[PDB]
Amino acid sequence: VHHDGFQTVKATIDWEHPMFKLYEKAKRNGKWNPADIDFSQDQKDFASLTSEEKISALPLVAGFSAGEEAVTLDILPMAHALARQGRLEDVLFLTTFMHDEAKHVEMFSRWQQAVGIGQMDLSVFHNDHYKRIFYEALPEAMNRLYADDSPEAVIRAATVYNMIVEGTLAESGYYTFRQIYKKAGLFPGLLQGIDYLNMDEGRHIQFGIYTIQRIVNEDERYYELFIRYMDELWPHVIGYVDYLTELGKRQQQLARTYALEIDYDLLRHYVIKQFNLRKKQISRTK
Amino acid sequence: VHHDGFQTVKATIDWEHPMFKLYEKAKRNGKWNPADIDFSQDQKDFASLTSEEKISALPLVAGFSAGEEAVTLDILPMAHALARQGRLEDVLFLTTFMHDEAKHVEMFSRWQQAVGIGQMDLSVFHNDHYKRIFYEALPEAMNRLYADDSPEAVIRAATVYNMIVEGTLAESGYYTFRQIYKKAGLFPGLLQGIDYLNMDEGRHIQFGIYTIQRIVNEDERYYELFIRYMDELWPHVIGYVDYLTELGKRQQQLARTYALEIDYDLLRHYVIKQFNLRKKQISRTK
Ligand SMILES: CCCCCCCCCCCCCCCC(=O)O
Ligand SMILES: CCCCCCCCCCCCCCCC(=O)O
Ligand SMILES: [Fe+2]
Ligand SMILES: [Fe+2]
Ligand SMILES: [Fe+2]
Ligand SMILES: [Fe+2]
Ligand SMILES: [Mn+2]
Ligand SMILES: [Mn+2]
Repeated sequence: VHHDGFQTVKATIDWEHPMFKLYEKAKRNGKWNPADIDFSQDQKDFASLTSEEKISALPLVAGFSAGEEAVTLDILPMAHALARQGRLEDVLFLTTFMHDEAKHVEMFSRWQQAVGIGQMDLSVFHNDHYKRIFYEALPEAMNRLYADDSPEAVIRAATVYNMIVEGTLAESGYYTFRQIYKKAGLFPGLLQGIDYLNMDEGRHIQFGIYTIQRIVNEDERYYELFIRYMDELWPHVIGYVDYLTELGKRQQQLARTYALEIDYDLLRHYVIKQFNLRKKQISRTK
Repeated sequence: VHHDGFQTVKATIDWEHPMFKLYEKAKRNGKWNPADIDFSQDQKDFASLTSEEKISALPLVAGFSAGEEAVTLDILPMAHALARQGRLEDVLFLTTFMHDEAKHVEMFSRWQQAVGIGQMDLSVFHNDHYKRIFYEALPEAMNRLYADDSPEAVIRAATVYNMIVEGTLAESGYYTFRQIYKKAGLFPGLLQGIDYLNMDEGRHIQFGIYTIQRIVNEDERYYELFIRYMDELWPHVIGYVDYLTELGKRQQQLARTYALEIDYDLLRHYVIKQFNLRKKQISRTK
């Protein structure tokens, strides 16, 4: 359908819009390029691991590559919905969001190639709960926006994408990886990538908070919706966590070799903390 | 609809894909930030112009702000269509495309704000032909992709967007602006912006060429389609050119003051040359 007119012809960008400001910060702080990361030491590290230590790392990496690829593809309907509502500043920022995700996908894929597992099919580490979230719920919620951009639909999309996938699962995956491998002294290129990634993701979650809050500000009923959509996904969030946790207990060789007490009962609780923390960033009234 | 699996979990990015290579070049060469451009001299220049010299500049600027805003919004359906076909490398590159366009919109809008015409509604310089292209044909062709991603639909979208709007009209607008104001010594910030813009747009047109050619390579019948879609839009392309040309002849004050022989009959022919040149970049057989 036709453009009615154009905001930067009738007027200008809203320079004070929070999403314009977030866009400006993204440009400033979004310069990293995964093509510059030196993965040579990661190649050596991975090779020096035993076969059993080798796999220990793979489930988490499987979750991340899939996850970044899904969020790269699945933001597109949000950008469309907000474009069609005339939210130009949101769209500008979302170009940075989408390009960040592209770099995230690229980074993990480069790591896989470099350490020599690119030819391996890591889908084997996606259990039913992981699939429910990333192969199904996430694309369903986002694609819905093409035909239904109601407040309810937009809140649900931001909840699944920004608050659960990014704000709970991803945030926890950064923590877990850092905790295990930073302590080991392993995979410096990957950790550098994860650090840059974590910085970008700070902006993404702010967009999700802005989007959910601005809808909740129209009508408190929508607060209940937000809490409910969070709770509906929890079982799959924890059901994936348990499955990982449990894999990692069956191959604790990397833990004993590099002698780090991997407290799964501490990661499990970080995931719980993340989830509750995301709830608190939305208020019934603000 | 569900993700079947993920390319960077089953395998890796296709590092040799032409669009992956274009993506890598975009990251390297796409660092500029319109927020860094110094527009202070442009403010002085514009103020020092007479009222009649002032407007001389505005039609072209009106066409560009509208144009950048439209292409920012209207690439989204192409990214969707190619995502859904599993063309991950194209999608990665398209994140750079979309973010470039965001910077383009931002740049013109910053210039308008800086010289003090942000409050002016420049829609008055969009005639019927301009509207036919930018308010109508462009969004129609792109939005079609949501429900019809046939080769015919994808060729038509790339033709209107990449070959006509970018490759013919925009390319000619860069040339025209440089020709007039570079010679005058005016609007250095805007010209710097236009130079950065022109560099980005080199990549955009390569994507359009890749996309049209790869479809034409499946079936030569599609070459005829491409030439025909080009010709269908020409009347609106030249009909906008005439309207500009004609405005610029009625207010030739800026020409006489800054004493530059604005050869409209040379710009008109550049637009003709651009158009024919774009045709030549697609071969019936390649
Ligand atoms: C054993 C502790 C469990 C830790 C949880 C691990 C979660 C794996 C993370 C995969 C999600 C990646 C999604 C990307 C989101 C984004 O890029 O915006
Ligand atoms: C008098 C000579 C006529 C010159 C033609 C002027 C054309 C104005 C250009 C407006 C189009 C801008 C579209 C942006 C395309 C893109 O950013 O990829
Ligand atoms: Fe993200
Ligand atoms: Fe289960
Ligand atoms: Fe472009
Ligand atoms: Fe006409
Ligand atoms: Mn990410
Ligand atoms: Mn542009």
